[PDB]
Amino acid sequence: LNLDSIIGRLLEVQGSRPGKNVQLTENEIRGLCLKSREIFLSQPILLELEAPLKICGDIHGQYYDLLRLFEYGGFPPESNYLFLGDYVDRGKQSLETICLLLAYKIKYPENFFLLRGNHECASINRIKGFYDECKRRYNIKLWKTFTDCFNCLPIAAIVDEKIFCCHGGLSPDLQSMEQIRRIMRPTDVPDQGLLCDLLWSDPDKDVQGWGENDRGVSFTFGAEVVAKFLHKHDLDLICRAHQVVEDGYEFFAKRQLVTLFSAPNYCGEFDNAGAMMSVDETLMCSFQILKPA
Ligand SMILES: [Mn+2]
Ligand SMILES: [Mn+2]
Repeated sequence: LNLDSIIGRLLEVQGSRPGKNVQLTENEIRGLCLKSREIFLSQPILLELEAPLKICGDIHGQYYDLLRLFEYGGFPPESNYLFLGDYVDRGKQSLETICLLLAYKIKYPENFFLLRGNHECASINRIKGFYDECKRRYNIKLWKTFTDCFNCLPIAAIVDEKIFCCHGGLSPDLQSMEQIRRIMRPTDVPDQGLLCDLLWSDPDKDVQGWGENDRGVSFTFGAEVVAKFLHKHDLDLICRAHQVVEDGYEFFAKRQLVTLFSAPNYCGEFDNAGAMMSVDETLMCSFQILKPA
């Protein structure tokens, strides 16, 4: 697997008209999936990470915005990175997006990290775009290969014992971090339970305790649920993604939770910015922001 050739071709379109494809070979992408899958399984499902690092929310196949994020934040390994999931679907270039991310994971496995979003799940990305991209530009066997890889992604991360990170949010079934560590891989995303909630739940300002989620999956949780979680586990901040927010980032529960969304102008019918959170050595948070067009 010629990793540097793959990364070079993926980065070659920097400065091109947004939309220009990078078409790797089928064997190259299969190798990216197989090798990254091995690395994901070799690392904990609950990552224990160190600052400084940069944290990114949803990308949803907006490959040229991913390139802008790296241009702003420093291409790996000049900065350490944690991504919070939802790499595919909706956008036009899920394939270039996920291939660059997997290539950086293989090249910099201790300095580059990917969590699982609810779209890294076959039943979701069958309908929402990624299956169609694979069928058109490669074949469905490659889509299954991607699925096998997604099923091994880690689910959450803790930065310096203080910042808890996942795609969705908290769970009424999450009482101990050991519950996350005991989750076995590979796995699909179940329709209920701890793993589902970590990828699907949402914070809600108008909810007390746990409420019903409008997505039809998982729950909503209020500010008191966040405060109790931080106190019980001696944490300072929940960092999650999953929801479009106008500024690219949005604090919640007196800045005890932050939502990150890194795909600007989402789907075309969203005038949102995309944001990336910079976490310095003392865990102080700042933002780099792709303003809407
Ligand atoms: Mn999303
Ligand atoms: Mn999501």
